Parts: sequence; structure tokens; C-alpha cells
Amino acid sequence: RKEKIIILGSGWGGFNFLLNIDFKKYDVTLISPRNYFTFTPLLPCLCSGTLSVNVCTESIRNFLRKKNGYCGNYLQLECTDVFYEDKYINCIDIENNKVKLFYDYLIIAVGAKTNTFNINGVDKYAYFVKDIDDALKIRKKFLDILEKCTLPNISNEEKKKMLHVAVVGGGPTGVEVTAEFADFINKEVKINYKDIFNFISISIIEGGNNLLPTFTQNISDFTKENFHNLNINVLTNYYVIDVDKHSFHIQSSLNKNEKKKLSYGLLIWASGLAQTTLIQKFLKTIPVQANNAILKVDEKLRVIGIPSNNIYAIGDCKKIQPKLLHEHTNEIIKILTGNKLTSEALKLKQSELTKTFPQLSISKWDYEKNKKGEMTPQQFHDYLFEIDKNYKSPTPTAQNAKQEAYYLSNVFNNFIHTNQKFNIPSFIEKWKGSLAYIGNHQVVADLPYYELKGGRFSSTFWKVVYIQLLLSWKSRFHFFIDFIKTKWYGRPFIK
Amino acid sequence: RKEKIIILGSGWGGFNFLLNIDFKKYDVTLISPRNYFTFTPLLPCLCSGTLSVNVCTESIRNFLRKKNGYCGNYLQLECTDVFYEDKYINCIDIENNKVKLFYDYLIIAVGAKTNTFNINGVDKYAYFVKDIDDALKIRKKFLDILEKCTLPNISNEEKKKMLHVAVVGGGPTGVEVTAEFADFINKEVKINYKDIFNFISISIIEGGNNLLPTFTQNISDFTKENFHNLNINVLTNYYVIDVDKHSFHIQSSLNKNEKKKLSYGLLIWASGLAQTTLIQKFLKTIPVQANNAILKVDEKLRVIGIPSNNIYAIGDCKKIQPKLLHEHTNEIIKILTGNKLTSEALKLKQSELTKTFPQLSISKWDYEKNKKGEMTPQQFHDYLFEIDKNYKSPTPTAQNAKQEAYYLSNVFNNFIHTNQKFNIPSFIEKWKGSLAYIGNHQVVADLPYYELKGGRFSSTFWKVVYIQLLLSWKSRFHFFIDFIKTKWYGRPFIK
Ligand SMILES: Cc1cc2nc3c(=O)[nH]c(=O)nc-3n(C[C@H](O)[C@H](O)[C@H](O)COP(=O)(O)OP(=O)(O)OC[C@H]3O[C@@H](n4cnc5c(N)ncnc54)[C@H](O)[C@@H]3O)c2cc1C
Ligand SMILES: Cc1cc2nc3c(=O)[nH]c(=O)nc-3n(C[C@H](O)[C@H](O)[C@H](O)COP(=O)(O)OP(=O)(O)OC[C@H]3O[C@@H](n4cnc5c(N)ncnc54)[C@H](O)[C@@H]3O)c2cc1C
Ligand SMILES: Cc1c(-c2ccc(Cc3ccc(OC(F)(F)F)cc3)cc2)[nH]c2cccc(F)c2c1=O
Ligand SMILES: Cc1c(-c2ccc(Cc3ccc(OC(F)(F)F)cc3)cc2)[nH]c2cccc(F)c2c1=O
Ligand SMILES: Cc1c(-c2ccc(Cc3ccc(OC(F)(F)F)cc3)cc2)[nH]c2cccc(F)c2c1=O
Ligand SMILES: Cc1c(-c2ccc(Cc3ccc(OC(F)(F)F)cc3)cc2)[nH]c2cccc(F)c2c1=O
Ligand SMILES: COCCOCCOCCOc1ccc(C(C)(C)CC(C)(C)C)cc1
Ligand SMILES: COCCOCCOCCOc1ccc(C(C)(C)CC(C)(C)C)cc1
Ligand SMILES: COCCOCCOCCOc1ccc(C(C)(C)CC(C)(C)C)cc1
Ligand SMILES: COCCOCCOCCOc1ccc(C(C)(C)CC(C)(C)C)cc1
Ligand SMILES: [Mg+2]
Ligand SMILES: [Mg+2]
Ligand SMILES: [Mg+2]
Ligand SMILES: [Mg+2]
Ligand SMILES: [Mg+2]
Ligand SMILES: [Mg+2]
Ligand SMILES: [Mg+2]
Ligand SMILES: [Mg+2]
Repeated sequence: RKEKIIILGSGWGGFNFLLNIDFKKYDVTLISPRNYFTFTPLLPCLCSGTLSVNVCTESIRNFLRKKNGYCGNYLQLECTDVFYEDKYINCIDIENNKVKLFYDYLIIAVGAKTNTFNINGVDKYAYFVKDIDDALKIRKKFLDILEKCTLPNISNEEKKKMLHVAVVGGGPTGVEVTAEFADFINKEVKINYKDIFNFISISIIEGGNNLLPTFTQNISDFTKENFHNLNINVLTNYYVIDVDKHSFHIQSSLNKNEKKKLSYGLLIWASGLAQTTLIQKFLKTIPVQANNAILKVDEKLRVIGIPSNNIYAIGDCKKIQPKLLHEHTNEIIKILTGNKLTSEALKLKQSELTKTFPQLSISKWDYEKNKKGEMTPQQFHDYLFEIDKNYKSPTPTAQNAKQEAYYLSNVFNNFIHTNQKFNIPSFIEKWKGSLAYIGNHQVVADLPYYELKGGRFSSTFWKVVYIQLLLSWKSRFHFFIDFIKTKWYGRPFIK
Repeated sequence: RKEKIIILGSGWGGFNFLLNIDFKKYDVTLISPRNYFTFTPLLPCLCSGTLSVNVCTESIRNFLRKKNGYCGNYLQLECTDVFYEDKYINCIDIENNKVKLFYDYLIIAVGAKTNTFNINGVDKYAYFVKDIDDALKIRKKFLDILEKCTLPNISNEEKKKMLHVAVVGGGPTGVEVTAEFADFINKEVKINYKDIFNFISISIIEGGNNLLPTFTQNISDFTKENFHNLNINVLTNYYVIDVDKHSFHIQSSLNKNEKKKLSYGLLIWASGLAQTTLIQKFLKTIPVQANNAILKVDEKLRVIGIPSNNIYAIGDCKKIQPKLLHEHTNEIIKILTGNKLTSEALKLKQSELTKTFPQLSISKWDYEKNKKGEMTPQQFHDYLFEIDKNYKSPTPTAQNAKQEAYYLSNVFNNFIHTNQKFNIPSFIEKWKGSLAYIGNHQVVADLPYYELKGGRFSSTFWKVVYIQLLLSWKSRFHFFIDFIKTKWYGRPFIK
């Protein structure tokens, strides 16, 4: 008669929650239509065949039996509805049979889905890069085109059109997918398809001026330079406005009147999140959240507007709306001991108060750039209000989904139904840095305190980092073997 | 201006011909809708996940550039018609575009296709085991059923029906597929799906009394016994007469009035060859062969009824009809040493005459069991006629397709258009033995001079043999890694 936790989703949030939740203390069931976890950062490597599926996945059932002897459960179902008042969910199986399941706690970790921005033709003609199947269909399509263009029944003009790969999105995924194809094209493809090599082209399309815009400006410049040197067409300051079967249209970001029509053989849509239908439907059943576009949780990751406080959400499907500083001005004033309401006084209690208000974190509020002398209570109120307003929810990353999962599973293991049940601290994420592979052995990294901008050892750095991020020795084994395989025998052409 | 050889098929015949044909001497194009070679003997290992696709395939384009600097070509096309008088073929691409190609020599190696014996429902409901895609669909279906039966919305009786795997055919493929699933079920499946393990069953269905009927009787008995000990249902002396969506019917071979209806979740059809449509159509355009069921070639592998003798066929798509001894009686009599026509006299010239008549081979004619005293010329004629009649074409195996490919490519390299062009010997195959994996570490082997019947080292023997039969170091690399992988981390569930 253990308390029942249902986890929705087998992704970065759901799977890492499963990995850490105590199966002895709780009865845990994970529910997802996907019976494996996907190591998403390595998906671009799958498009070119640099790494294989064994590196990029984990089967959920392999992690249901922990060392202590207590077990979790897994069900291959898609959740369609949540009924928070009666504490059950409705699911369907692959045959649309309905399943009803009761819970004591619900962890919503259903992620997000691809977003076409309703641009005509994108869903019909473009390839997304969101999961294992996506990457493999992309790889297979490219391989198919190479074989098709080796046939005698096609002209050089038609080849140039068919062998043009266009990647839409200048963020890390678009960049890495482009880099991986450029390497593949320049190495194995050049060797095995020498007669059509010269007709192959790649373009990357990005609305802003910078590839990798969330990295540093020096990294962006170096990335565009590396792409130029690789003869990739860098179409920064352009965005897609229409997609047809054999061509698409782009629009200048600098001149609204300038458009271009481009022929293509493979169109890859590397960008865009939208909310799952489950989340859209769930929102409308919570009065307080009825017209939200995204699920809001509080600073403890509890879904807002649930009287029972027994539904949580983590990862890409949620945004945090923390307890407001300015609704607790007087309490905070008393807490301040340096009696003189200054920003420095507040910062002096920031260790204690961040346990309640994550927006006070030095990672969330720049105290040095927002210093304030002595304030009246009303002015202090207004200041707290600015800190509230400034709070940024965790970015939609694997990094944050993983940290939230560990935080929350630890809360269930060591705080809930124990004498620390009222000492639960708020969630505050830690940025660990970002990495990107940008072609021809060059890796860039934007880390706390370091930037990496290519060089002979940058690819070594990437391997050292990722082998430690993999979640099993099996995957690490494959990670190592795949690089040996690729070095000695090259990328595979089997499709 | 080099002479053009077109090879049809990328299989055991076609690919091994490609591996050995001199690209300097000829202009070689291989044509096949499959741009990889399939190492068919390891396909059962793929069904259970014991080995991966990288062990079982070779990409054709990897072998087009030989060390000399001379190259072959490959085109992804399906051949639809041969026009032997005008020395060209018609092909289609994957989009049904027609391609016309001329040749100086044509090597037909298109193999065979699956045969349902027109039994109602097998093409609709059964899974075949002939190529990479077949094996993977079988694996995926089995994995899908396991997940479906873990759902709460299904009774135990429905589970027993759904988790029944039936394999039709008691030859090596059927036996090996059954053994691989039995191992998978008893190991990884038992561990990951403990709650439904007890509902899983496997049956193998075979018309004759023996599993592995082409092996020795001791091997057949040991195999049936090993299957019993693994609680596999061995349905020898039964054959399938009808297949429906959820059940099939079998018929006793020993009592025509006894039938049984059996429920099943996965039905695997491991047996049956039929001729390709291409061969069926080609036959009707050759007057002398117009009503044949299979393509006949002479002792030098030349298709019969082609005035230009420039079409050859090898592998499963052909049968050899050698030059008849009895149509050359007087010539043979003169060749014989002494004046007395005895079977021993014939056997004394058997080395020389076997270069012309493969049916005189000691591997084809038992001289000791057909000893003959002094014969009159007419009696000798009748004796020769018996040898002609006794000749058996090479069995449809990878071993024979490979040997035919090496024989014929060597004929092109070293006999055709050289001063040995009239010293071309007939094709005579060499039996090297057979191997089968029969479950729970047990390997059997029927070899010249040895039989292997399981034991601790039989699996080691299997590995030693197969790693030497693989056609590249890449595949051998994967062969070794896969066994390490499977030992340390188990077979994968990713699908
Ligand atoms: C190509 C690519 C590269 C990336 N690289 C990085 C990187 O380098 N660094 C980084 O920090 N982040 C990276 N990310 C981001 C990271 O993948 C996401 O932020 C992360 O997936 C979020 O985790 P999640 O658990 O919220 O969603 P997901 O990991 O997507 O998991 C969602 C799960 O919910 C399941 N699900 C969906 N609907 C339902 C339903 N109705 N009922 C039950 N289950 C359902 C899905 O099958 C899936 O298992 C990358 C993403 C992509 C696509
Ligand atoms: C599961 C399994 C296990 C086996 N195990 C063994 C074993 O242990 N030992 C053994 O000796 N034999 C074994 N065999 C038999 C062996 O696979 C066959 O005898 C062998 O494949 C015959 O070689 P082939 O070249 O004639 O045909 P295949 O190897 O089948 O090749 C035929 C090729 O022709 C291509 N093709 C088909 N139609 C056309 C067309 N119209 N135009 C152009 N190309 C075309 C096909 O795509 C294929 O590439 C096994 C077979 C199977 C199915
Ligand atoms: C091995 C291999 C494959 C692969 C595996 C299995 C198949 C199965 C398959 C399915 C259908 C087929 O019918 C048809 F002929 F139609 F394609 C053929 C094969 C195809 C490709 N992908 C990879 C993808 C990324 C990186 C990799 F390292 C690999 C890799 O190393
Ligand atoms: C090594 C290396 C490679 C790689 C693979 C193929 C090539 C092929 C290639 C590219 C450019 C070429 O023109 C030339 F070399 F002339 F510049 C020629 C071949 C180059 C690099 N990918 C990686 C991808 C991700 C993470 C990594 F750690 C690596 C990595 O460590
Ligand atoms: C790794 C791996 C796989 C495998 C590879 C790629 C996929 C790709 C895939 C395609 C579609 C998907 O969407 C869906 F989930 F819907 F199926 C998911 C994955 C699936 C399985 N087969 C194997 C088969 C035999 C032996 C093996 F060792 C493997 C193996 O080691
Ligand atoms: C080793 C080995 C195996 C193998 C794989 C899994 C098991 C799992 C297993 C099966 C039955 C079990 O209950 C019992 F032990 F009772 F039999 C327990 C585990 C057993 C053998 N297949 C092979 C397949 C082909 C070629 C080979 F060379 C091997 C081989 O060398
Ligand atoms: C785990 O979340 C998945 C997100 O993957 C993003 C890749 O970014 C990696 C940067 O984060 C780090 C930081 C430090 C490290 C350690 C300390 C483990 C490795 C080291 C020594 C290379 C810095 C690893 C990864
Ligand atoms: C069962 O748990 C597996 C998941 O482990 C999660 C934490 O892993 C962090 C450490 O991971 C590694 C990975 C590789 C290595 C090796 C041995 C390859 C050495 C290295 C990374 C220093 C080069 C060391 C530690
Ligand atoms: C030639 O490839 C055709 C496919 O054959 C697959 C079945 O193999 C059956 C075994 O026949 C052989 C072939 C070679 C060998 C060698 C000589 C390579 C192995 C050895 C040294 C262990 C006896 C043994 C048995
Ligand atoms: C480029 O060559 C690839 C094709 O090779 C065909 C001929 O191969 C026959 C010998 O093959 C092997 C395979 C493995 C080995 C090793 C080194 C693994 C030793 C072994 C088989 C004795 C265990 C030796 C010879
Ligand atoms: Mg998740
Ligand atoms: Mg995931
Ligand atoms: Mg998501
Ligand atoms: Mg989520
Ligand atoms: Mg062939
Ligand atoms: Mg083959
Ligand atoms: Mg065949
Ligand atoms: Mg053939």
C-alpha cells in the first residue's frame, strides 16, 4: 500500500527522475509511448552515422530493478487526460484502447513537440530533428538521393537541385546537423560517390545575424568562418516563409522586399517547440491556468491551481512562477538585520532567502549592476517587485531537465513524509556550459570561465565531456567503439 | 572500348563475382535493387539481436575501387527484361523509370524469392526470413507483443495466445530462428518481462520426422532433444494448410484426417524458394527453355539456348545441365586405356574427363557402389547414360554460389581472350560442411570426416568458422564486438 507516483515521459526529466527515485519508499510507474530514453544531444551524430543508436538510447526496463531489490514499473501508454480532482489519468495504448490509472503523485515530464510556425508546406515536406526516428529518416533520405543521382537517367542540372541539403535553424542542432553532413560529404561520400560529389551543396538558414547566437560573439564568428571554409552556404539574416515540394522561399531579415526561391533535395527543420496536446488540454481544466500557453509550476515545481499539491511538472513542458518577493515585503524587511534597507543588506541574506525565492539567486539577479542605497519600505517593495519581474524560468534544456529531476526525486526521497517536510528548498539550476561540434574536427564550447574555439584538442575535450554525461556503461562502451569503428572503417552506408 | 560485364544481383553470387573479377581487364557494372550484400547465414542472429546489421552486411560501393587503380560501377536498378539477341537489358529504378543498358557479357545472379506454396493467408499474415529487413521486422514484432502484453487491459488467456511464436520449417533457418528466440526468451526477456515470461511459448512445425533433415540422424535427434529440454514444442510430422489472422491450421503427415487449430501471435515462415519474375519472363523468350521452371546452364555455367554464349547464370536462380556422357560414347571409349570397357577403366581416366563432364566426379558418381565388369559398347552407352541421369546440380547454398562466382570470375580473368580460352574446365563444387546453432550454447556441425554435437567448445568452433567466412575486416570487427556487447550488456530491446 505504498504511495503511488506516476511519471509521465521517458525523456530527460522522466528517465532521470526514475533513475533516482527510491523504489523502496514509493510505488513508481513510468508511462510513455516511448519505451526508451533518447540521449538528444547526440542526435546530429546519428544523421551522418558518426555514432549509432546504441550510444543514443537507453531501454527503460533495464533500469526498473534497483540494487536493493525493489522495483519500478513501466507502461507503454500515451496520457490523454489528467483529472486532478479525482487523482487519476486517462491513457491510450497503441491501438487506441483506453486505460485508466490512479495516482498519489503525478510527475508531468512530457516535453514538447515540433513547431512549424504554420508555415505552409513545412509539415508536408520538411524533416524534423527531434528523436531517433527523425535522425534516421534524415540519414536514409540523404543516402537515397545519392543513389538516385548516380543513375544515368538524370541531368547535371537536376542533380544540383536534388543534392542541395538545406538546414533551417542556426542554433546548436541546425549547426551540428550541418557540420556532420559536411564531414560525411567531404569524407565517405566524396570517396564512394566521386562522380556526383561536385554537385552536392549545403545551406544553413537563420533569421538572425549569428550562427550559435546563444554562444559568444567570437564563437559565432568562428563558426561562420569554419562553415565558409567548408563551402557551406551560410544564409544568416533569412527565414523560411513557404515550402513546396521541390523549392522553398526565404525572406531577408534586413529588407522585407527581398525574397529568394531555392531548389532543394532534403529540407531539415532543426528548430521550434510547441506544447503537447496533453498539456494544451490539461491547461483548460485548471481555472487559474485556463488561458495559459504553458504549464506554470511554483518554485518547488508544483503545478499551480491544484488544491492537493500532488501534481509536479519538470523539463520543457513547464515554466516556473516563483512565490513573489513583493507579496512578502514586510517579512523580508524583518529578516534583514543590517537595518538600513539597502540592496547590500538584501544580498547579505541571499543564502537564506534563496531557499524560498530563487529569483534572489546571484545567478538570477545581478546585485552589482542593481545596487540601491537606503530605501523606504515602499521603495523596497518596488525593488523586490523588479527582482520578481526579472526572474527567468530555467531554459528548456537537457541540463535543466536533469537537474530538476534529481532535485525533485531527492525531495521525494528525503523530505516528503519525513521531519524535513517543511524544509524543502526552492529549485535553483546551475549552468554548466554548452558544447557544439562545428565541422572539420572543430569543437566550440561556451563554459563558465572558459571559451573553446576549435583546435587539435577540442574534439578530445568533447569526447571527455560526453562520455561522462552518458547514463550507462553500455552507452559508454558503444561511444568508444563507434569512434574506433568510424576511424578505421568509416561511416556506414547501409539503409 | 573494354568489354562490358553486367552482373545482376548483389548477393552471394553477384558480390563474390565482383570481389574477384579483374577491373583492369573488364568494364564491370553490378546492377541490383539492393545496394548492399547480405551475409544470409547470420540472419537468425539478427532476429534475436545476438548480432547486429553491421556484421551481416557489406556496402557494394566499398568494393568498387581495387588496389590497382581500376574501378567497377554499381547502379541501383531492378532488371525486368533480358534481350539476348540484341545484347541489352531493360531495368527500372525505384520510381519505375525505365533504363536500357547494353552488355558484352551478362552474369545472372538474381537468386530466388519466398514461396508461400499458395497456402491461404501466409503472404498476408506470416513473416518471411530472407533478408535484413525481414529479420528486423520479426524482431520488432516480437518486441511489440511483449510490451502489449504488459498492459493491464489483457487477460492471461489472451496473453498465452499472443505470446505464442510459431516457426514453420524444420531446416537450418527455422531451427536457428527458434533457438535464438528460445535463448532471448530464457535470458533477457525473462529478466525484463518476468510477469509474462510464463505465458510465452514457441513451436516449430516441420512436415518430416526430423529437425535438420539434411544433417545426420544423430544430429537430428540431438536437436529435437535439445528443443524438448528447452520446452520448445516440436511439431515434426505436421505441415501448415491454412493461415488466419489469429490462428493457423496444421495437418498430420502420418494421418490425413488429423488436423489441429493453433492460436499464435507471431508466425515465421522459414522455408520456401520460388523463381524471380525476371527469370520467369526470361525463360519464355528462350525457345529451347520456354517451358522450364528454372534457368538451365551448361557445365561451364553458360545459359543454354543463347547462340552467342555470352549469358551466364550462377547461384540459386539456375540449375546445371551438363554435356551428356552418352552423346559422346565413342569418344570416351577411344580415350579409355586398354580394350576392356570396365567401370574401373572409366574411373582411371576420371581426372581428365571430369574437366569436361562434372557428373564423372567421385563427388557426383559412386564408382564403388556401381562397379561394372567388361561391357559391350551399347552397355557402356547405357552405363554412361546412368551417370548422366544421376547428376545433381549444385544445391542452392551460399557455399555453392560463392564457389561458382570464384570459378567464373577466374574464367573471365585467366581463360577468356587468352591462349587458354579452349582449356576452360567444367564447374565442380566442393562440399565444406554445414553448421547450425540449436540453442543453449549448443552448436552442431555436419562436416567431411567429423560430426559436432554440442558441448562446451561447440560455440567456440562456430565463432572460429564464421569469423573466417566474413568478407571484410569491418564485419569481423563487429562480429567480435557484438559478442563482447551481448556478454556484458545483453541483447538490446530498442525498436
Ligand atoms: C537535437 C537536439 C539536441 C539537443 N541538445 C541539447 C544539448 O546539447 N544540451 C541540452 O541541455 N539540451 C539539449 N537538447 C534539449 C533537450 O533534449 C530537451 O531540453 C529535453 O529533451 C527536455 O527534457 P523533457 O523530459 O522535458 O522532454 P523529452 O526529453 O523530450 O521527453 C519527453 C517524453 O515524454 C514522452 N511523452 C510525450 N507525450 C506524452 C504523453 N502524452 N504521455 C506520456 N508521455 C509522453 C515522450 O515520448 C518523451 O519520452 C537537445 C534537443 C534536441 C532535439
Ligand atoms: C536465412 C538464410 C540462411 C542461410 N544460411 C545458409 C548457410 O548457412 N549456408 C549456405 O551455404 N547457404 C545459406 N543460405 C542460402 C544462401 O543465402 C543462398 O543460397 C544464396 O543467397 C544464393 O546466392 P544468390 O547470389 O544466388 O542469391 P542472393 O544471395 O539472394 O542474391 C540475389 C541478389 O539478386 C538481387 N535481385 C533480385 N532480383 C533482381 C533483379 N530483378 N535485378 C537485379 N537484381 C536482382 C537481390 O537483391 C540480391 O541482391 C541461407 C539463406 C537464408 C535465407
Ligand atoms: C548498421 C547501421 C544502420 C542501419 C541498421 C539497420 C538497418 C535496417 C534495414 C532496414 C530496412 C532495409 O531495407 C531496405 F533495403 F529497403 F532498405 C535494410 C536495412 C539500416 C541501417 N543505421 C545507422 C544509423 C546511424 C549510425 C549508424 F552507425 C548506423 C549503422 O551502423
Ligand atoms: C575527428 C572527428 C570527426 C570527423 C569525422 C569525419 C571527418 C571527415 C572529413 C572532414 C573534412 C575533410 O576535409 C579536410 F580534411 F580536407 F579538411 C576531410 C574529411 C572529419 C572529422 N567528427 C566528430 C563529430 C562529433 C564529435 C567529434 F569528436 C568528432 C571528431 O573528433
Ligand atoms: C540499436 C539496434 C537496433 C535498432 C536500431 C535502430 C532503430 C531505429 C528506430 C527506428 C524507429 C523508431 O521509432 C519507433 F519507436 F516508433 F519504433 C525507433 C528507433 C531501432 C532498433 N536493432 C538491432 C537489431 C538486431 C540486433 C541489434 F544489435 C540491434 C541494435 O543494436
Ligand atoms: C553463448 C552463445 C549464445 C547464448 C546466448 C544467450 C543465452 C541465454 C540463455 C539461454 C538459456 C538459459 O537457460 C538455461 F540456462 F537453462 F539454458 C539461460 C540463458 C545462451 C546462449 N548464443 C549463440 C548464438 C549463435 C552463435 C553462438 F556462438 C552463440 C553463443 O556462443
Ligand atoms: C547532463 O546534461 C546533458 C547536457 O549535455 C550538455 C553538454 O554540456 C556539457 C557541459 O557540462 C559539463 C561540465 C563538466 C563536466 C565534467 C566535470 C564531468 C567533465 C570535464 C572534466 C571534461 C569538465 C561534464 C559536463
Ligand atoms: C552505473 O552508473 C553509470 C552512470 O554513471 C554516472 C556518473 O558517471 C560519471 C563518471 O563517468 C566516467 C566515464 C568514463 C570514465 C573513463 C574510465 C573513461 C575515464 C575518463 C572519462 C576520465 C577518460 C570515467 C568516469
Ligand atoms: C564460403 O561461405 C559460404 C557460407 O558458408 C557458411 C557455412 O559454413 C559451414 C562451414 O564450412 C566451413 C568453411 C570454412 C572452414 C574453415 C577452414 C575456414 C574453418 C576452420 C579452420 C575452423 C576449420 C570451416 C568450415
Ligand atoms: C581483406 O580481406 C578480407 C577477406 O578475407 C578473406 C580470407 O580470410 C581468411 C582468413 O580470415 C581470418 C579471420 C580472422 C583471423 C584472426 C586473426 C581473428 C585469427 C583466428 C581466425 C585464427 C581466430 C585470421 C584470419
Ligand atoms: Mg521526460
Ligand atoms: Mg529524451
Ligand atoms: Mg521535448
Ligand atoms: Mg517536460
Ligand atoms: Mg547475387
Ligand atoms: Mg545475399
Ligand atoms: Mg535468393
Ligand atoms: Mg542466383
